[PDB]
Amino acid sequence: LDFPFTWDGTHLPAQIGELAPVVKVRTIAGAEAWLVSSYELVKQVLEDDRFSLKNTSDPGVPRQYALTIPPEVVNNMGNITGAGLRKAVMKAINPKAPGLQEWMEEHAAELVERMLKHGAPVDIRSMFTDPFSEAMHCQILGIPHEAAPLLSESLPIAFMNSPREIPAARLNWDRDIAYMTARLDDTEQGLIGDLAKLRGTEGYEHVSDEMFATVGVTLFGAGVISTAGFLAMALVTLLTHPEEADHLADHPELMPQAVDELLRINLSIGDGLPRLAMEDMTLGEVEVKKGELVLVLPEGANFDPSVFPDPHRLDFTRANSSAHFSFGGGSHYCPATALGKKHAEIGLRAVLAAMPRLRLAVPVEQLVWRTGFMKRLPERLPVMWGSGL
Ligand code: HEM
Repeated sequence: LDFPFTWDGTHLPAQIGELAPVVKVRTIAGAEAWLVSSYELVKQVLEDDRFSLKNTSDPGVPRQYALTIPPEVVNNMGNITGAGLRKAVMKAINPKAPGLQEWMEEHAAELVERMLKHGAPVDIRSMFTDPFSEAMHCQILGIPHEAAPLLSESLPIAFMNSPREIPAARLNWDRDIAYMTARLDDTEQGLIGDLAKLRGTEGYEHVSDEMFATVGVTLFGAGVISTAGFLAMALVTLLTHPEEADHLADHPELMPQAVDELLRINLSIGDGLPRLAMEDMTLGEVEVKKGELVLVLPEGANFDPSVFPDPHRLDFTRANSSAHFSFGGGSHYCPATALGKKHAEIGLRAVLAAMPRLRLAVPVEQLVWRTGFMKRLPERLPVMWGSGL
């Protein structure tokens, strides 16, 4: 059995309902892995640090797909440490930072006004989900918003899931590190301004300029692809459930709970969350050997009908929506869940408040699904909307 199963994000792959909780798969890099897909066993793996994320990038171990970050930088990740580093990052991704909610509300409103000026149809990825995600990451890093197009150009290659090394990935990595290194010298605000303040002070002698830049580049990359991927596929969910989208547009007070259910039902994760077994361990009816690759499948857990009865139904009032695994779990639980949810709430409210009776402008089977990539994503998402308010 080959993994992944399909790049089509219109509905849960048929294969998910056919998997045993743990099954042997062949990865894109050609290695063997244990695919874990029940809620109980996804929870088990994610909450047990003997399943190691850090060790999945060790030289020689079985791989899901090729590294896209240069191996010498990957190998130096464990040395990027400091009370002030963790502090700087936690502060930058806090959605309560003064001005940030106001900035996101204005920028979302402006992007939606440009779609309305253009008229239907528009590609809501290129006119909204992408620029709204890219600009917010420029805002929290403290760099100019004109960086968004330069840095974003790397991302369709940087998050590829390739069987082989990707030459473009190194060229783009070096170009992005150079840009972020330059910003350490001229940036006074946000994550980069904070990192510049630590550089050449006590406790930070062990952090190179390259290592400071690495924090900027990887946080920009991770944040932008997670938020732009989620928001595109949250719109795909809403555009395949038009009567629910119409209901949410009329009941904006629902938006906090709606985002939890959109996260639970979301199909943007195109791979598995990798972990390396650091000991012999039992996982349900399977015996995992030390050094074996485990692939956690969030969509398996999230559509497990023993936890989420009627899992294919989009139900904004679903009581346990917030128990999903779309932000992972355990030690590596997304640190930016507060910001990802607030960003989605603001973006989706701006779209639904201004574009009445929002509809797919093409038959759902005429969407073009990105292949060979960490996220399921439609290449374009053409939409139309009715008149008036
Ligand atoms: C809806 C938006 C987002 C989604 C769905 C999402 C999802 C995830 C998931 C599933 C993980 C776990 C990966 C694993 O266990 O292997 C993760 C980790 C992480 N996310 Fe998020 N994320 C979102 C937004 C963001 C944002 C905005 C940032 C940063 C600005 C970010 C930064 C990170 C980082 C740095 C990690 C790694 C944490 C670690 O290794 O301990 N995420 N995210």
